[PDB]
Amino acid sequence: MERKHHFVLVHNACHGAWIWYKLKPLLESAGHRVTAVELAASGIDPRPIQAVETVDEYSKPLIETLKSLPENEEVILVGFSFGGINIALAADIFPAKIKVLVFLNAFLPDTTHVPSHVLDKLMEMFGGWGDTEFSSHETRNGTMSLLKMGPKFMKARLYQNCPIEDYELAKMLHRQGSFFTEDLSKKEKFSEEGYGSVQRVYVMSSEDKIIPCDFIRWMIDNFNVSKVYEIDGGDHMVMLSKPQKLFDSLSAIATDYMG
Amino acid sequence: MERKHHFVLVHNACHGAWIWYKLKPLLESAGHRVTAVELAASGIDPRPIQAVETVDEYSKPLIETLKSLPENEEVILVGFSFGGINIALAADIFPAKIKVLVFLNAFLPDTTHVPSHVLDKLMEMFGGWGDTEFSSHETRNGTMSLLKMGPKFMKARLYQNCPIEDYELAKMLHRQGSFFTEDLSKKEKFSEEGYGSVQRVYVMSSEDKIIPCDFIRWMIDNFNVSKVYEIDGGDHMVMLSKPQKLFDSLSAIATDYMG
Ligand SMILES: O=Cc1ccccc1
Ligand SMILES: O=Cc1ccccc1
Ligand SMILES: [Cl-]
Ligand SMILES: [Cl-]
Repeated sequence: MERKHHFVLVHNACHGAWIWYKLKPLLESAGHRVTAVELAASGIDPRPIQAVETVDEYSKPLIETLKSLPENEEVILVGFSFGGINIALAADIFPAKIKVLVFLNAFLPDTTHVPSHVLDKLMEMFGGWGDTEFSSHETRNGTMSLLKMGPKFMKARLYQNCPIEDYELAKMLHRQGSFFTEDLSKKEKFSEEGYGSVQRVYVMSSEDKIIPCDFIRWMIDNFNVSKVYEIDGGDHMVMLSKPQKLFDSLSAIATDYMG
Repeated sequence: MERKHHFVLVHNACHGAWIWYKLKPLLESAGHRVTAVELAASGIDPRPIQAVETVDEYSKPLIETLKSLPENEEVILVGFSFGGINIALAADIFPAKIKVLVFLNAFLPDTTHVPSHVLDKLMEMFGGWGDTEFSSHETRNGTMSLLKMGPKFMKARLYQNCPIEDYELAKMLHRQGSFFTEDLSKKEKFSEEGYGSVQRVYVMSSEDKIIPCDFIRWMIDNFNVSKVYEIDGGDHMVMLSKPQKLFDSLSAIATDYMG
């Protein structure tokens, strides 16, 4: 049989490691290892997002996961939505630990503009926040912008193709979060020698109603990838609406980086 | 159309509102209203269990839920496992807001012994805790016995008939909890005028490896219920392994307490 891989899965803002509950057993049934990280102030972490003030603090559990890998192990690192930013931060630290970066319906930052660039572009473009609640919290180093999705927003823009149970589950577990836009604006550019040296691919859902198909080409035009995979019928929450097709895409990717 | 009901669902220790993610849409599709309470330090509740030092504090979000209901509304109150204790505490405060208590694979306390009596009785003969981690936390209320389920124990004794996806979900969401057995053993006995006045039924799973049949019969013999319903093939986590059959049970209870 084929050599199997270790997939490290990184969830999106306002969510947690739970989002991967359908995909993880699919990958593990095929022989692969899976670590679903839980970011700071996310999921069941009993720390509020207000206490996490920086994207580096947010991302620490991911950093710790990579640091703990044995010597010479490499992983397929999958970042979902805001998780794109977390995986890029990690790739700037431990590029040699990452076989390939999988940007799943994700923000794909570049190594030219300030790290908030793609997030600022999406906020300018996006008009469907609906009943999302936006708020601020003042820290000793400035304003931190926060968000809590509304349930109408969730249903229309993230989960519209998911089973109703998955939506009910998300209603019971989503949390106030942040895209750390101010912090990321002040941070040093991602580097060519770290993040830009790592192999990367894009996996997009054909019915993503938060990260539109054109915005994805714009990002990939600003910063190219080796390959784009498309999941037919996926909503944004594609590991919930089309977990078997996502498994297919990640199995194709693993075959492409035969490790 | 038969008139519908408002179900209030109360989860077990070390879990949270999320466990009802399958049952809740089934009930709502049939026309009912459902409120899935998140107890203190449970699920995404921002407190650790160390900050929740008494069972009254633990139960506060259920008490608040009942307190907030409009005048003369009555609910079907469903307590799962340690949630039998919470719903009894609630019934002793707002008996007139409860149409019927539903003890689902639950501790059924009485009005003769201390409120810890049925827990103490199970704990003495419980069988293996496996890889469950026990710890203590000293407080101004005395010493709290904490536990955190281990994953082998969950698989073997709670989730054995559940889809692998639900088991993985639970691994990503379960938390350190407590059964508050010290606090319960010093609380005043549940009252005959409050708790004892409220209609009750018991719903049991046939394959619950935590709360076995003979123990349930002993509890009911100490404290009678109006009717018993059995879910054939259910594990302890019956909302996850047989949610349709749990729906059918609750639906039958709702027809029995019509009007
Ligand atoms: O995809 C993640 C996300 C989170 C909060 C709001 C919008 C999108
Ligand atoms: O039913 C809930 C429960 C939780 C921890 C251990 C045993 C049972
Ligand atoms: Cl996100
Ligand atoms: Cl319990």
